Amino acid sequence: TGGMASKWDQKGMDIAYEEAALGYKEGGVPIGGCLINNKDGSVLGRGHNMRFQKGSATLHGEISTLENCGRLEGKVYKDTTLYTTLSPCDMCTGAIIMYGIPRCVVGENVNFKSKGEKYLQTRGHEVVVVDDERCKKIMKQFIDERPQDWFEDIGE
Amino acid sequence: GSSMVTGGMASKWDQKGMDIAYEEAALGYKEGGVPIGGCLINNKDGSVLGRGHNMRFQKGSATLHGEISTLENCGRLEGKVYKDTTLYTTLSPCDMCTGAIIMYGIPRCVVGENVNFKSKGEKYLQTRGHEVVVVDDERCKKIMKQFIDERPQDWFEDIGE
Ligand SMILES: O=C1NC=C[C@@H](O)N1
Ligand SMILES: O=C1NC=C[C@@H](O)N1
Ligand SMILES: [Ca+2]
Ligand SMILES: [Ca+2]
Ligand SMILES: [Zn+2]
Ligand SMILES: [Zn+2]
Repeated sequence: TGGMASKWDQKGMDIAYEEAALGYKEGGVPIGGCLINNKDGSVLGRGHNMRFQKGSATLHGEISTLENCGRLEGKVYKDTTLYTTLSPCDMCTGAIIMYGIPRCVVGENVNFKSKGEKYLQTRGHEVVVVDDERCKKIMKQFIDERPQDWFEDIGE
Repeated sequence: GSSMVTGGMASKWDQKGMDIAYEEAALGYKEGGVPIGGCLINNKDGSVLGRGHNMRFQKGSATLHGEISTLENCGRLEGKVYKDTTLYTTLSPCDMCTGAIIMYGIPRCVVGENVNFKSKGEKYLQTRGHEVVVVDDERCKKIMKQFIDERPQDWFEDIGE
Protein backbone atom coordinates (compact mmCIF):
# COMPACT_ATOMS: atom_id res chain seq x y z
CA THR A 1 0.00 0.00 0.00
CA GLY A 2 2.68 2.58 0.83
CA GLY A 3 0.04 3.89 3.18
CA MET A 4 -2.49 4.10 0.39
CA ALA A 5 -5.85 2.79 1.57
CA SER A 6 -6.99 -0.46 -0.06
CA LYS A 7 -9.90 -0.35 -2.47
CA TRP A 8 -11.68 -2.72 -0.05
CA ASP A 9 -11.13 -0.77 3.16
CA GLN A 10 -14.30 1.19 3.17
CA LYS A 11 -16.26 -2.02 2.72
CA GLY A 12 -14.30 -3.72 5.47
CA MET A 13 -14.81 -1.00 8.01
CA ASP A 14 -18.51 -0.69 7.16
CA ILE A 15 -18.97 -4.42 7.71
CA ALA A 16 -17.01 -4.25 10.97
CA TYR A 17 -19.24 -1.41 12.12
CA GLU A 18 -22.35 -3.32 11.15
CA GLU A 19 -21.11 -6.21 13.29
CA ALA A 20 -20.40 -3.87 16.21
CA ALA A 21 -23.91 -2.44 15.99
CA LEU A 22 -25.46 -5.90 15.84
CA GLY A 23 -23.51 -6.98 18.90
CA TYR A 24 -24.64 -3.81 20.68
CA LYS A 25 -28.26 -4.67 19.93
CA GLU A 26 -27.69 -8.20 21.25
CA GLY A 27 -26.58 -6.69 24.57
CA GLY A 28 -22.87 -7.27 24.04
CA VAL A 29 -19.67 -5.28 23.69
CA PRO A 30 -20.00 -3.28 20.45
CA ILE A 31 -16.83 -4.42 18.72
CA GLY A 32 -17.01 -5.86 15.23
CA GLY A 33 -14.72 -7.19 12.58
CA CYS A 34 -14.31 -8.73 9.20
CA LEU A 35 -11.55 -10.40 7.24
CA ILE A 36 -11.23 -9.61 3.54
CA ASN A 37 -9.16 -11.39 0.89
CA ASN A 38 -7.12 -8.54 -0.63
CA LYS A 39 -6.79 -10.42 -3.94
CA ASP A 40 -10.49 -10.29 -4.86
CA GLY A 41 -12.30 -8.38 -2.08
CA SER A 42 -14.09 -11.46 -0.85
CA VAL A 43 -15.33 -11.26 2.76
CA LEU A 44 -13.95 -14.44 4.33
CA GLY A 45 -15.89 -13.88 7.56
CA ARG A 46 -17.34 -11.30 9.90
CA GLY A 47 -18.06 -11.32 13.60
CA HIS A 48 -18.42 -9.41 16.82
CA ASN A 49 -17.54 -9.75 20.49
CA MET A 50 -19.51 -12.62 22.05
CA ARG A 51 -18.56 -12.27 25.69
CA PHE A 52 -22.09 -11.60 26.84
CA GLN A 53 -23.89 -13.53 24.11
CA LYS A 54 -21.98 -16.75 24.71
CA GLY A 55 -20.37 -16.31 28.14
CA SER A 56 -17.10 -16.22 26.24
CA ALA A 57 -13.72 -15.21 27.61
CA THR A 58 -12.03 -15.45 24.22
CA LEU A 59 -14.52 -14.34 21.55
CA HIS A 60 -13.41 -10.77 21.17
CA GLY A 61 -14.58 -9.23 17.89
CA GLU A 62 -11.38 -10.07 16.11
CA ILE A 63 -11.32 -13.65 17.44
CA SER A 64 -14.96 -14.22 16.58
CA THR A 65 -14.28 -12.89 13.11
CA LEU A 66 -11.46 -15.36 12.65
CA GLU A 67 -13.57 -18.20 14.07
CA ASN A 68 -16.32 -17.34 11.63
CA CYS A 69 -13.93 -17.58 8.67
CA GLY A 70 -13.41 -21.25 9.50
CA ARG A 71 -10.29 -23.31 9.02
CA LEU A 72 -8.18 -21.86 6.21
CA GLU A 73 -4.92 -22.65 4.48
CA GLY A 74 -2.27 -20.52 6.07
CA LYS A 75 -1.38 -18.80 2.83
CA VAL A 76 -4.88 -17.37 2.55
CA TYR A 77 -4.31 -15.12 5.54
CA LYS A 78 -1.07 -13.70 4.08
CA ASP A 79 -3.05 -11.55 1.67
CA THR A 80 -5.93 -10.48 3.85
CA THR A 81 -6.90 -7.44 5.86
CA LEU A 82 -8.50 -7.72 9.27
CA TYR A 83 -10.90 -4.87 10.00
CA THR A 84 -11.68 -4.18 13.64
CA THR A 85 -13.80 -1.33 14.96
CA LEU A 86 -11.54 -1.03 18.01
CA SER A 87 -7.75 -1.13 18.24
CA PRO A 88 -6.80 -4.70 19.11
CA CYS A 89 -5.95 -5.90 22.56
CA ASP A 90 -2.88 -8.00 23.07
CA MET A 91 -4.81 -11.22 22.39
CA CYS A 92 -6.28 -10.14 19.10
CA THR A 93 -2.97 -8.59 18.13
CA GLY A 94 -1.46 -11.98 18.74
CA ALA A 95 -3.99 -13.67 16.49
CA ILE A 96 -3.19 -11.25 13.66
CA ILE A 97 0.49 -11.93 14.15
CA MET A 98 0.14 -15.70 14.37
CA TYR A 99 -1.75 -15.93 11.10
CA GLY A 100 0.41 -13.35 9.38
CA ILE A 101 -2.48 -11.14 8.40
CA PRO A 102 -0.49 -8.28 6.88
CA ARG A 103 -2.90 -5.38 7.43
CA CYS A 104 -5.02 -4.40 10.37
CA VAL A 105 -7.47 -1.58 9.73
CA VAL A 106 -8.73 -0.09 12.98
CA GLY A 107 -11.86 1.96 13.44
CA GLU A 108 -10.56 3.93 16.40
CA ASN A 109 -8.06 3.82 19.20
CA VAL A 110 -9.47 6.62 21.38
CA ASN A 111 -11.61 4.47 23.67
CA PHE A 112 -8.91 1.79 23.92
CA LYS A 113 -5.41 1.09 22.70
CA SER A 114 -3.07 -1.65 23.87
CA LYS A 115 0.63 -2.13 23.29
CA GLY A 116 -0.51 -4.44 20.52
CA GLU A 117 -1.13 -1.59 18.07
CA LYS A 118 2.56 -0.78 18.02
CA TYR A 119 3.66 -4.39 18.40
CA LEU A 120 1.92 -5.15 15.13
CA GLN A 121 4.20 -2.53 13.55
CA THR A 122 7.28 -3.96 15.22
CA ARG A 123 6.30 -7.35 13.78
CA GLY A 124 6.04 -5.97 10.24
CA HIS A 125 2.31 -5.44 9.87
CA GLU A 126 0.58 -2.39 8.52
CA VAL A 127 -1.75 -0.67 10.97
CA VAL A 128 -4.26 1.83 9.70
CA VAL A 129 -6.29 3.88 12.15
CA VAL A 130 -9.30 5.39 10.41
CA ASP A 131 -10.69 7.34 13.38
CA ASP A 132 -14.24 6.32 12.47
CA GLU A 133 -16.63 8.33 14.60
CA ARG A 134 -19.40 5.76 14.24
CA CYS A 135 -17.24 3.22 15.97
CA LYS A 136 -16.05 5.66 18.56
CA LYS A 137 -19.55 6.72 19.53
CA ILE A 138 -20.96 3.24 19.99
CA MET A 139 -18.01 2.04 22.00
CA LYS A 140 -18.06 5.16 24.17
CA GLN A 141 -21.74 4.56 24.84
CA PHE A 142 -21.00 1.05 26.07
CA ILE A 143 -18.17 2.13 28.28
CA ASP A 144 -20.28 4.91 29.74
CA GLU A 145 -23.13 2.64 30.65
CA ARG A 146 -21.35 -0.62 31.49
CA PRO A 147 -17.85 0.24 32.63
CA GLN A 148 -17.32 -2.88 34.74
CA ASP A 149 -18.37 -5.09 31.82
CA TRP A 150 -15.92 -3.23 29.61
CA PHE A 151 -13.18 -3.68 32.18
CA GLU A 152 -13.93 -7.41 32.24
CA ASP A 153 -13.59 -7.59 28.47
CA ILE A 154 -10.02 -6.22 28.67
CA GLY A 155 -9.04 -8.23 31.73
CA GLU A 156 -9.12 -5.45 34.33
CA GLY B 1 13.93 -10.00 24.02
CA SER B 2 16.43 -9.25 26.73
CA SER B 3 19.75 -10.78 27.61
CA MET B 4 18.68 -10.62 31.24
CA VAL B 5 15.65 -12.88 30.99
CA THR B 6 15.72 -15.93 33.19
CA GLY B 7 13.37 -18.87 33.58
CA GLY B 8 11.05 -18.66 36.54
CA MET B 9 11.10 -20.77 39.68
CA ALA B 10 9.11 -23.95 40.12
CA SER B 11 5.75 -23.87 41.85
CA LYS B 12 4.30 -26.53 44.10
CA TRP B 13 1.44 -26.94 41.60
CA ASP B 14 3.48 -27.66 38.48
CA GLN B 15 3.31 -31.37 38.49
CA LYS B 16 -0.44 -31.15 38.87
CA GLY B 17 -0.79 -28.51 36.21
CA MET B 18 1.35 -30.23 33.61
CA ASP B 19 -0.30 -33.58 34.31
CA ILE B 20 -3.72 -32.05 33.68
CA ALA B 21 -2.47 -30.26 30.55
CA TYR B 22 -0.97 -33.50 29.27
CA GLU B 23 -4.17 -35.46 29.95
CA GLU B 24 -6.00 -32.83 27.92
CA ALA B 25 -3.49 -33.16 25.10
CA ALA B 26 -3.85 -36.95 25.08
CA LEU B 27 -7.63 -36.69 25.10
CA GLY B 28 -7.51 -34.31 22.16
CA TYR B 29 -5.16 -36.70 20.35
CA LYS B 30 -7.64 -39.56 20.85
CA GLU B 31 -10.41 -37.35 19.48
CA GLY B 32 -8.43 -36.84 16.26
CA GLY B 33 -7.15 -33.35 17.15
CA VAL B 34 -3.89 -31.56 17.67
CA PRO B 35 -2.45 -32.93 20.94
CA ILE B 36 -2.05 -29.66 22.85
CA GLY B 37 -3.61 -29.24 26.26
CA GLY B 38 -3.79 -26.69 29.00
CA CYS B 39 -5.16 -25.70 32.36
CA LEU B 40 -5.31 -22.54 34.43
CA ILE B 41 -4.48 -22.87 38.15
CA ASN B 42 -4.65 -20.46 41.02
CA ASN B 43 -1.11 -20.19 42.38
CA LYS B 44 -2.28 -19.66 45.95
CA ASP B 45 -4.39 -22.76 46.48
CA GLY B 46 -3.86 -25.01 43.46
CA SER B 47 -7.41 -24.81 42.33
CA VAL B 48 -8.14 -25.54 38.68
CA LEU B 49 -10.07 -22.71 37.04
CA GLY B 50 -10.42 -24.65 33.82
CA ARG B 51 -8.78 -27.03 31.41
CA GLY B 52 -8.92 -27.61 27.67
CA HIS B 53 -7.25 -28.78 24.51
CA ASN B 54 -6.97 -27.69 20.90
CA MET B 55 -10.34 -27.99 19.16
CA ARG B 56 -9.34 -27.14 15.60
CA PHE B 57 -10.37 -30.53 14.18
CA GLN B 58 -13.15 -31.28 16.69
CA LYS B 59 -14.95 -28.02 16.13
CA GLY B 60 -13.62 -26.69 12.80
CA SER B 61 -12.02 -23.93 14.84
CA ALA B 62 -9.41 -21.42 13.78
CA THR B 63 -9.09 -19.97 17.26
CA LEU B 64 -9.43 -22.80 19.80
CA HIS B 65 -5.82 -23.57 20.40
CA GLY B 66 -5.26 -25.42 23.63
CA GLU B 67 -4.58 -22.27 25.59
CA ILE B 68 -7.58 -20.45 24.14
CA SER B 69 -9.84 -23.45 24.80
CA THR B 70 -8.55 -23.55 28.35
CA LEU B 71 -9.43 -19.90 28.86
CA GLU B 72 -12.82 -20.40 27.25
CA ASN B 73 -13.56 -23.27 29.59
CA CYS B 74 -12.72 -21.09 32.61
CA GLY B 75 -15.65 -18.89 31.67
CA ARG B 76 -16.14 -15.18 32.24
CA LEU B 77 -14.07 -13.98 35.18
CA GLU B 78 -13.32 -10.74 36.93
CA GLY B 79 -9.94 -9.49 35.73
CA LYS B 80 -8.51 -9.82 39.21
CA VAL B 81 -9.09 -13.58 39.16
CA TYR B 82 -6.35 -14.09 36.58
CA LYS B 83 -3.65 -12.08 38.33
CA ASP B 84 -2.04 -14.83 40.45
CA THR B 85 -2.55 -17.84 38.19
CA THR B 86 -0.41 -20.05 36.03
CA LEU B 87 -1.45 -21.15 32.57
CA TYR B 88 -0.05 -24.63 31.92
CA THR B 89 0.34 -25.47 28.25
CA THR B 90 1.86 -28.63 26.86
CA LEU B 91 3.40 -26.65 23.97
CA SER B 92 5.15 -23.30 23.95
CA PRO B 93 2.53 -20.74 23.03
CA CYS B 94 2.10 -19.23 19.61
CA ASP B 95 1.78 -15.48 19.24
CA MET B 96 -1.99 -15.70 19.64
CA CYS B 97 -2.00 -17.65 22.88
CA THR B 98 0.84 -15.50 24.16
CA GLY B 99 -1.37 -12.50 23.49
CA ALA B 100 -4.23 -14.04 25.47
CA ILE B 101 -1.98 -14.63 28.47
CA ILE B 102 -0.78 -11.03 28.22
CA MET B 103 -4.22 -9.54 27.79
CA TYR B 104 -5.61 -11.21 30.91
CA GLY B 105 -2.49 -10.55 32.93
CA ILE B 106 -1.93 -14.22 33.70
CA PRO B 107 1.44 -13.70 35.27
CA ARG B 108 3.01 -17.15 34.81
CA CYS B 109 3.14 -19.68 32.02
CA VAL B 110 4.51 -23.20 32.39
CA VAL B 111 5.36 -24.81 29.09
CA GLY B 112 5.58 -28.55 28.52
CA GLU B 113 8.14 -28.23 25.76
CA ASN B 114 9.44 -25.91 23.09
CA VAL B 115 11.31 -28.43 20.97
CA ASN B 116 8.55 -29.16 18.49
CA PHE B 117 7.48 -25.50 18.31
CA LYS B 118 8.49 -22.15 19.69
CA SER B 119 7.27 -18.71 18.62
CA LYS B 120 8.46 -15.23 19.53
CA GLY B 121 5.79 -15.39 22.20
CA GLU B 122 7.84 -17.31 24.71
CA LYS B 123 10.31 -14.43 25.00
CA TYR B 124 7.69 -11.74 24.51
CA LEU B 125 5.92 -13.04 27.60
CA GLN B 126 9.06 -12.26 29.57
CA THR B 127 9.48 -8.84 27.89
CA ARG B 128 5.94 -8.06 28.99
CA GLY B 129 6.55 -9.10 32.61
CA HIS B 130 5.37 -12.70 32.76
CA GLU B 131 7.26 -15.64 34.24
CA VAL B 132 7.93 -18.55 31.90
CA VAL B 133 9.09 -22.02 32.89
CA VAL B 134 9.87 -24.71 30.34
CA VAL B 135 9.76 -28.14 31.88
CA ASP B 136 10.78 -30.26 28.82
CA ASP B 137 8.16 -32.90 29.49
CA GLU B 138 8.91 -36.01 27.47
CA ARG B 139 5.29 -37.07 27.17
CA CYS B 140 4.43 -33.77 25.58
CA LYS B 141 7.36 -33.88 23.23
CA LYS B 142 6.48 -37.42 22.12
CA ILE B 143 2.85 -36.84 21.35
CA MET B 144 3.43 -33.58 19.48
CA LYS B 145 6.30 -35.02 17.49
CA GLN B 146 4.04 -37.90 16.49
CA PHE B 147 1.28 -35.53 15.36
CA ILE B 148 3.67 -33.40 13.32
CA ASP B 149 5.16 -36.51 11.74
CA GLU B 150 1.86 -38.10 10.88
CA ARG B 151 -0.20 -35.02 9.89
CA PRO B 152 2.24 -32.28 8.91
CA GLN B 153 -0.23 -30.27 6.84
CA ASP B 154 -2.74 -30.24 9.68
CA TRP B 155 -0.03 -29.01 12.01
CA PHE B 156 0.95 -26.28 9.58
CA GLU B 157 -2.65 -25.18 9.43
CA ASP B 158 -2.74 -24.93 13.23
CA ILE B 159 0.19 -22.49 13.18
CA GLY B 160 -0.99 -20.53 10.17
CA GLU B 161 1.59 -21.78 7.70
O1 LIG C 1 -13.67 -7.48 21.34
C1 LIG C 1 -12.65 -6.78 21.72
N1 LIG C 1 -12.55 -6.46 23.00
C2 LIG C 1 -11.46 -5.60 23.37
C3 LIG C 1 -10.53 -5.24 22.52
C4 LIG C 1 -10.54 -5.68 21.12
O2 LIG C 1 -9.41 -6.59 20.82
N2 LIG C 1 -11.78 -6.40 20.82
O1 LIG D 1 -3.08 -25.34 20.30
C1 LIG D 1 -1.95 -24.77 20.00
N1 LIG D 1 -1.53 -24.78 18.74
C2 LIG D 1 -0.26 -24.19 18.47
C3 LIG D 1 0.46 -23.58 19.40
C4 LIG D 1 -0.02 -23.46 20.78
O2 LIG D 1 -0.26 -22.04 21.08
N2 LIG D 1 -1.27 -24.18 20.95
CA1 LIG E 1 -15.03 -5.42 38.23
CA1 LIG F 1 8.70 -12.98 39.94
ZN1 LIG G 1 -9.11 -8.43 21.67
ZN1 LIG H 1 -1.69 -20.84 20.20
